Amino acid sequence: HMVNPTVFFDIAVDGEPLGRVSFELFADKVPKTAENFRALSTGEKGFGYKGSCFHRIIPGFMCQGGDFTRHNGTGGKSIYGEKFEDENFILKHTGPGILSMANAGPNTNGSQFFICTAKTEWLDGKHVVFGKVKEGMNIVEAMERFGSRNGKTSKKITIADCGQL
Ligand SMILES: CC(C)[C@@H]1NC(=O)C(C)(C)/C=C/c2ccc3ccc(nc3c2)[C@@H](C)OC(=O)[C@@H]2CCCN(N2)C(=O)[C@H](C)NC1=O
Repeated sequence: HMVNPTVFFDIAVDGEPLGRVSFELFADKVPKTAENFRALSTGEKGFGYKGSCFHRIIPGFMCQGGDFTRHNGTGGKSIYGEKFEDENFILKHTGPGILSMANAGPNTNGSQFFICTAKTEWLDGKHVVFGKVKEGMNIVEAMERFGSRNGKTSKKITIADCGQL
């Protein structure tokens, strides 16, 4: 029987450790999308999230990260190539803690993702939901205090380490 994978991020604020966020990846519903995020979290293909930052944090909305090639929301790449398709839209943006793919149009998933800090139901059917925060929502809430209305962060919020549990 297959078990959904768990990954973790160790978060830092201007280099100072803050805490750990862990995620369940819904490989039972979106295996291709879950596998991309899993592999980028372990770095096992030779690239991935370690060291990257959350470039946009809007309190009461979401935290966005995963751009390890341009560091500002314009880049990133998947383990399948620069982009891959929307796998399905079975899962919805139901509340805080949902983990979903960022994109720039249909079938443009890369490595960027966001963590909801509110219900974002208007994104249902256009961003692929593929996981949820398991432990550490308190750490996501602490990250949120470094965001702003326009999303610029007041301190640099990084993934100091990440991997699979
Ligand atoms: C994946 C990456 C390559 C894409 N980048 C772009 O398309 C380019 C590079 C053109 C920048 C877009 C951009 C910039 C600032 C900004 C500022 C504020 C907003 N949206 C913003 C969107 C605000 C309304 O919505 C968000 O914050 C949403 C939330 C869900 C994740 N999410 N953001 C995306 O998936 C956006 C839609 N896509 C990208 O970030």
